[PDB]
Amino acid sequence: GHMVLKLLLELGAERYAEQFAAKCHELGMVMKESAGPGRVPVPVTLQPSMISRGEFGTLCCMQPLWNEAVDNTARNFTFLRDALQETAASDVNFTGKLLNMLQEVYLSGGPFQQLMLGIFRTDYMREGVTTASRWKNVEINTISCSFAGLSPLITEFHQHIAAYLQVLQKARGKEDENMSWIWGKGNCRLERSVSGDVVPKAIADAVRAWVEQQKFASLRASWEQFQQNLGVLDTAPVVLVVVQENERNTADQYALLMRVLEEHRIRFIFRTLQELHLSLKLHSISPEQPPLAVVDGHYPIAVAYFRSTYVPEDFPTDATWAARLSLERSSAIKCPSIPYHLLTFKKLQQLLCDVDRVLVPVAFCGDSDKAGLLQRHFVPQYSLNPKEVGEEAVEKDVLQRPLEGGGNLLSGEYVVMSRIQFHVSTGSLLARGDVVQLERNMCSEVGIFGVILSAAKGSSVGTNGSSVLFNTFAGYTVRSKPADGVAALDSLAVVP
Amino acid sequence: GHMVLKLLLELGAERYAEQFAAKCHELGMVMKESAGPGRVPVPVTLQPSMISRGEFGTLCCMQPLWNEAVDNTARNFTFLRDALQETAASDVNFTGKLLNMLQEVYLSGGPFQQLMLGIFRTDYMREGVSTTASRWKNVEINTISCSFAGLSPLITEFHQHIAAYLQVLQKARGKSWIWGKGNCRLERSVSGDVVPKAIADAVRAWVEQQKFASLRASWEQFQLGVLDTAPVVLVVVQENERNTADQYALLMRVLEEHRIRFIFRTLQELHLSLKLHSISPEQPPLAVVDGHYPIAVAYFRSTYVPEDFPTDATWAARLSLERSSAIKCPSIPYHLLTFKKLQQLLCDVDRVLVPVAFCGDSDKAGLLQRHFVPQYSLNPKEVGEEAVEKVIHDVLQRPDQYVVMSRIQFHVSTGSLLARGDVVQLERNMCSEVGIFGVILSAAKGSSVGTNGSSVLFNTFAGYTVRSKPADADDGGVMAGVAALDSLAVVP
Ligand SMILES: N[C@@H](CCC(=O)N[C@@H](CS)C(=O)NCC(=O)O)C(=O)O
Ligand SMILES: N[C@@H](CCC(=O)N[C@@H](CS)C(=O)NCC(=O)O)C(=O)O
Repeated sequence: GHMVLKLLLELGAERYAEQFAAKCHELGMVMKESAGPGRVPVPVTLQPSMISRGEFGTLCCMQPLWNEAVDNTARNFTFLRDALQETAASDVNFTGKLLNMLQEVYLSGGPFQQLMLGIFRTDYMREGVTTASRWKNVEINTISCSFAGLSPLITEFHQHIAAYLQVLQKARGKEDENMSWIWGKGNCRLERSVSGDVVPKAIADAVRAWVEQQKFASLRASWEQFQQNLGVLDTAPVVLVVVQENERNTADQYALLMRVLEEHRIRFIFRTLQELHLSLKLHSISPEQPPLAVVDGHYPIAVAYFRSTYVPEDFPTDATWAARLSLERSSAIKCPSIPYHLLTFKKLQQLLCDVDRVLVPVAFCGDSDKAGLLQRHFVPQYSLNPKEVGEEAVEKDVLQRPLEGGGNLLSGEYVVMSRIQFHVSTGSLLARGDVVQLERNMCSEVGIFGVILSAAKGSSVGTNGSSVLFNTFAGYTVRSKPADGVAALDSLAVVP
Repeated sequence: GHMVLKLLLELGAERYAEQFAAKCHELGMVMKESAGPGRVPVPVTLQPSMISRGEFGTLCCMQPLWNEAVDNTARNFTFLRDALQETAASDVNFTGKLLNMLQEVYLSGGPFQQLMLGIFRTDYMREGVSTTASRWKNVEINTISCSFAGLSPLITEFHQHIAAYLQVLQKARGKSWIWGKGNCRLERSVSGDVVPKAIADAVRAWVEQQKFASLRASWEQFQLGVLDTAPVVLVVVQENERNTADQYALLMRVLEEHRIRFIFRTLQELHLSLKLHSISPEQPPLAVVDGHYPIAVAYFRSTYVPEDFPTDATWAARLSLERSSAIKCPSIPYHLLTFKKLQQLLCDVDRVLVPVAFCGDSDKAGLLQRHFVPQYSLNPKEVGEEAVEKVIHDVLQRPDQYVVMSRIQFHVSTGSLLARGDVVQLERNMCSEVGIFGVILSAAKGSSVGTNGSSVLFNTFAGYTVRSKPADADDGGVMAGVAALDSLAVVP
């Protein structure tokens, strides 16, 4: 994984890093330096990650099954409450207050917007060096998933090294190990993430789907009949992007949000939960339906797209929870709904491992057929609290069960897990555009994105009496982070 | 003209400065801070500048005459020398040393690389007052390190964002270039494309003239080490560049599209990195850098100001380049047409424009001659009295830079811009300066290489850029930190 950096130096390029910072700026792969304005480049790898056509294909093909698992589970509210009550009684001020909302909104008789937009990412890591997959699933996340916007840019940056290197080689010369991603045609090709286009369109199509549900034109016509006597309704609704009080990953959200505006013609406005305390008002128009959420007494909110609320600190006040509840209570298709949010919790990525009490019945409704395909990428997990055979699982061979605990420290004795040595390598990486760091024991984490928009279990809502309006692979990103501290963005070159 | 910032405030636009900064970074329209690595958006206007298709037409079509007029005067070495001698006597430590290179390389009978590559930009400004004249007057001719050929087309894309944004905002409550209607259309510059191709073709022309593979072969026959398979564009860069965006915007296309390598060096660097290797004493010597880089083109993004020549080392390096085979952009004789004196001499027609710069084509001279602000000559080699006698009939409209000029009242319009992270409204206080780029590649004055027996390999209009500025503002450009970039929108 140091071949690029080695070829560069040994082909007499000494000023490569300037260039690579310049290409970074062209594509707009950047981040604010701590001192005031003035953005500098993101941390990026000098080489892409290698991946079989087949293995890549498998990960892409399975995202719908993932999304579905999450939808099915998330909408199983009784299950969520029951299957998480102990984590709630433990973390009251966050995990608890989130479980309360599930209840007040979805589990009392109260009405609620049943459409939900998922923009998830499933993160796999490859197994080191059974018909199970080498790529084990290490992380599932449904809330403010990062890089769906930045990710494609990385491929264009890697295309640049490939070009530069081609000309540099020819210039000595020697194309003769070709590491064939450099010579674009066939055997190996840098695969551009489709997520910069698919995710803006999901958001787009969710706003559209909200408009059509509500008959927003008629909502206005009705609205106005009450004012035929203080603040008119906008003529289209908007995406409310909920941001943290200290916002980061900005380039990324713009790359997304700019496409929603320019390509799909829908306004995005940025709010903190705090700010919505005083901006957001619910407005009932039919008692038996979730209220319309106007912001500033004119913004109709079609989608509440969270780029926040995932960690406790974005809830520094009751007001913040008041505002967070207000949206959920509303009619905006949320991303994530609380249900979807609660499916990020590690406690459920564990539960999903139970392939017979949770995976098949709850998250696939008995389609053990489908369930069995996800299974391939599993790492067994095993709880520690009540159920008498939480001792038979501990009495079970050989120092291979997890910073984390493992080996001599774990031995001295939170949840059991099957130990997998993940594939590690050393990698050229470029930080701030001017420090080339040679990282060591660099893992690569491939994250395959999914977009889903679904209705109630059992509705007709989405065609072929589905209830799913759409469910699809949504591109990918790759993060290179050390096993054991900040990742670089990387990208896939697929070989067959 | 006011409209944009009023439409935003009115339509309830919100965080628009940040969105707009976002779009810049995303489009790669940026500028280095004075403090190291960080980059911030360029100053840009929140609306395009308007021009009629017919005037914009004539401006484009004039550019090849401009390139031609510059090519010829430049190549009339003895004329060029005589012209600048008083202006060199006044300033010996810059103009003098430059004029000395002309003397050395081109006049005293050495060999020199005869092929020359011009990346120019004639700027105009519309007067605000019959078609005996154009309404657009030429203000500066630029032949050394012309800026914005790379970034200009991004400015259209930025403005295109604003127009998209304003449609959506208008639509959202009830409800001109904002709409692509077709009777007013934002035209994106082609300078980002035509210029790289120009540098590409220049390398190609050098590669052919030298018959390089033939040359590379000889080298192995005649310590001297393995010489690269292909030459490079050498970009001679200022010691502390901020405008790296423009530079790379162009150069990356040379690499990625035209498969040709660029390398950046200061002069100071080149003094160590660059030696010359004579093959025949009748041809100018090859220039290799770092032992292996063959220099085919010496593009200069530096050298226009004295501050880039701190050391005699630096002038040395500059001569080495000049003496070399490399096609220069500019060559010294091109460089010297940037000077204010040549611009002032190109004014009188019978004496310099027709016989020098167009070789007795009065017709061509008469086209360019439609965009002139008459400059006359006080402190004269002639009697120079019958302009001074003329003036005090109608005395109220002639300034001087030393040299009597005619007093054009240049058009003032209204606009808003985003500079230094603030949104600036300029009410009836903004003048714009339309910059037509041009490229040229030519041989010796009577040679054959080039199209239809002419010494000219190519000569096109190369797109355009627009710069706007407060009218009450202090002298000069975007780099000076007083002007913003801008974009034309063309109206039938
Ligand atoms: N405020 C940031 C937060 C993004 C973030 O770092 N969140 C997590 C998901 S909850 C992520 O996918 N990136 C970090 C990681 O890989 O864990 C944003 O909206 O982009
Ligand atoms: N060294 C910088 C700046 C070169 C420069 O100052 N160019 C001048 C002409 S010599 C220009 O086009 N004017 C800057 C302006 O008008 O704002 C670069 O290569 O971009």
